[PDB]
Amino acid sequence: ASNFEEFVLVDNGGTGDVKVAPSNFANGVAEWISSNSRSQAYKVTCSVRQSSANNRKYTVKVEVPKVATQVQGGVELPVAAWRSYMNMELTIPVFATNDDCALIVKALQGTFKTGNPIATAIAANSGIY
Amino acid sequence: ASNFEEFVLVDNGGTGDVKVAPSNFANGVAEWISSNSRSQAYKVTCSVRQSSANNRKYTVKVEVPKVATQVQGGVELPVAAWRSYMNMELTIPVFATNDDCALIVKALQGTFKTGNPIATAIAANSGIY
Amino acid sequence: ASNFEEFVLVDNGGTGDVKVAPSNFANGVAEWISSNSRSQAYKVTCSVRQSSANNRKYTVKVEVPKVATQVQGGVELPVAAWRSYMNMELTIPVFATNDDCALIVKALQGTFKTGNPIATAIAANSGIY
Amino acid sequence: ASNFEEFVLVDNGGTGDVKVAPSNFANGVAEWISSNSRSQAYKVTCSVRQSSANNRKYTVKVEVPKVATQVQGGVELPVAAWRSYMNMELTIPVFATNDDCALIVKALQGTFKTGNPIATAIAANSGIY
Amino acid sequence: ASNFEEFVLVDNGGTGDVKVAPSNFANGVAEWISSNSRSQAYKVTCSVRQSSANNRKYTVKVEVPKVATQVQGGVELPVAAWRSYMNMELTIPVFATNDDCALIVKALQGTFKTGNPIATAIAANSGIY
Amino acid sequence: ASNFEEFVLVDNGGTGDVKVAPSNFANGVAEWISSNSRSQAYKVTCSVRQSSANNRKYTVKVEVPKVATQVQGGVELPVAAWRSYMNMELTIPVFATNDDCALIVKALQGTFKTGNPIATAIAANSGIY
Repeated sequence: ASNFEEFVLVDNGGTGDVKVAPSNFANGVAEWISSNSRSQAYKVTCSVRQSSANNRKYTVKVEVPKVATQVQGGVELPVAAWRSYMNMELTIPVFATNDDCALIVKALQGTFKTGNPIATAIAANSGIY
Repeated sequence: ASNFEEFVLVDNGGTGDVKVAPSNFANGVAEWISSNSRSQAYKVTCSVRQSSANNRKYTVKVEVPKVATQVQGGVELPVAAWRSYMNMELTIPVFATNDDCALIVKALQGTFKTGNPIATAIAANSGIY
Repeated sequence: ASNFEEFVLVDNGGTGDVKVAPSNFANGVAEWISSNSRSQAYKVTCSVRQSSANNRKYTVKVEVPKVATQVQGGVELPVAAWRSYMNMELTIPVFATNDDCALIVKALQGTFKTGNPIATAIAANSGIY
Repeated sequence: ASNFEEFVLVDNGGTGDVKVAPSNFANGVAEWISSNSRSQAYKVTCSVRQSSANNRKYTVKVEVPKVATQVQGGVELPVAAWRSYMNMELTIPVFATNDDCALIVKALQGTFKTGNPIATAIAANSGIY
Repeated sequence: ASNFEEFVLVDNGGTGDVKVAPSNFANGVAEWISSNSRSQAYKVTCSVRQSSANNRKYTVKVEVPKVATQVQGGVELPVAAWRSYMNMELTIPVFATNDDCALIVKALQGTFKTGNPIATAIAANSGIY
Repeated sequence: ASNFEEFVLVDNGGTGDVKVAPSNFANGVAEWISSNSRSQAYKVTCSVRQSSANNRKYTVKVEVPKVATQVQGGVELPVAAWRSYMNMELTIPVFATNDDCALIVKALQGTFKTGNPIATAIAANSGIY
């Protein structure tokens, strides 16, 4: 089996889906890259490292690119105009049963689900109010 | 309006929902607390701070608690046996149009959606393979 | 194929089979664990590295946990009272054909078959004599 | 009991099985061997000793020939092209009851049994994937 | 996709083709091997990693036996008389679109294809003239 | 014979085949280039040197150019926006017969055949997985 698999980061269902794929799995760092020029790929990575005696820590980052064409001295190139970076750390005890993990997950999803206040704020370039 | 509102962090639909609510909004730090003893509440926070000249940065953390009862010298108390901590930073340019934000969001959701490899790994206390 | 797959390490007929799943493959160690909290799981790992120019080495490890619930600071936690460790190292010439390997495997099994003396004495808290 | 007796290390159905007999018990180390030039022999050895004041250790080793193209009786150099070596340490807590050992054994059995991934990979001269 | 699958490395028309299968994926390095003593096997491996912040690198290697007078199964020393090694680095700019890569591939194909001079010379144990 | 000959590195049916010609043989590197300005040509090179007393090494390199016109000091010049580099090293025992070589060649081709996974992933901005 694997879970080191291709998947959709972005889902605007059926059409402009941004799919990401196994690039490489260097040092307990799994790298997922969207297709096309790396210069404007999306990227996701993850790792789990044991930190304290009681803790494991996942570390996940995501890169979303604004796409564009750089033109310089009459040479056009695919570049990212900029990128935004999400990056996170999750700590889970050792005593975490599987059910616990589940729960956690849900909480994460939970925070970011559309309509819930984080999720909305970000999408508005806005804060809380 | 507000977006500083109550909401569900955890959704196992209809029944054991973990709902979180406005606690306080101290210094550009919005705090959301589940009900009951704070000693075993879930918690979410967020802030947006402008960091560089071109960047805004959201900072979000979530705390999920393993609930239990501490008993000591015949006194029982509601405590968390432990907690796991998620915590993250998202950086978004200034040039981010609203549509861009949207996209980002989706990517985040995307990473954490059940079945996608992160999401699964965490829930298994597992890594990539 | 992808031989990386779950299997049952402990065959107790059908009732409480300690079955073990893939969990991590970071850095070329294949990790499989049971379905418990990390504080408690069975665990298996495997790896091969190419030692002299004439051999390879498989390295396999097995962790068996005696389970329980300990009370630290008046709270109860899942934990192992102790563990037993198996540890093994195997070296095969390069020139070993596929058949040659099979042999090994069988032999291995031979060693450990229920009723064959090693197998016995281990399980009897005994020495061979 | 008395364990030290012949057994079948390799069970080739009913025919061209290799039984391994007692060959030496010097130093409380049990030696079993097939019937061959020592160059070519299958050999098994095993010893328990107490190690930490919390553990005991069974120490088991198996040597298996390369048989493919082998020439019975020959001076086949260099020996290390011709043999694969197995090596094992099993650490078993002092508290383990007899049952606990059974379990252990089985776990071993488990890891190794045909069609389970270790087993398969060894025999295919393979890694995990 | 999922790429990691068996293929035919050597296409001997339809008969005595050598297919090469997945054998190891440790460290995100893809290993394919024929079905042989490792001494005698065909093997292919491949890895991408990002190198400069302008380049990526695929790193590909192929090992091919000397088969003439070969003795299947044997201890054939010294190994390096018996195998030819191929080695490759492909450096691909970050800007390359998927098409650009296609092209590249083809160029490779090109250099190598039967009846084109590299190809011919290798196979004649030859130089260019 | 004189295998030093032009050939088509890039087979695009019949329409814009990047065909490459002999250009230089100075110092035992065989150079072939496309028909562009030197600032822009595809290029291939090859050489063999006699490494240990037991092997030879072919060294082949391929240069693929992404073409364009840059304006330096308000004048336009033909130039490559970037290049991709292929680089390869091959080692054959001395004892390789002619057949043995053929094998190599084919294998090589095997690697890189359109649809066989290396070939694929390269062209897909992907890793094998």
